[PDB]
Amino acid sequence: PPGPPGPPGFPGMKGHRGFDGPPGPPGPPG
Amino acid sequence: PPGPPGPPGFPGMKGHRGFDGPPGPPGPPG
Amino acid sequence: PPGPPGPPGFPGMKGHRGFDGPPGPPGPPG
Repeated sequence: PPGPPGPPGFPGMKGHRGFDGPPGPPGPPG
Repeated sequence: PPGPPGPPGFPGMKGHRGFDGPPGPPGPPG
Repeated sequence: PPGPPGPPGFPGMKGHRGFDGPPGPPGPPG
């Protein structure tokens, strides 16, 4: 008959790098 | 008679994209 | 009669945080 289950599969690959952050806010009025 | 354990499972799915970077620092005062 | 595949691998790690955003622009002169 069939044997028992095999081992876990491989862990998934790490995801893509996040997008760069937005520009900071305008500085205060002069 | 029972055969051997089975093979590894399927890999995990790829991770999601990282978080957006933080905003940059305020610009200089005007 | 090797057995079935095992369980799915671990879900992948989330990606690296994005890089910091650029400095903001100078404030208004006014």
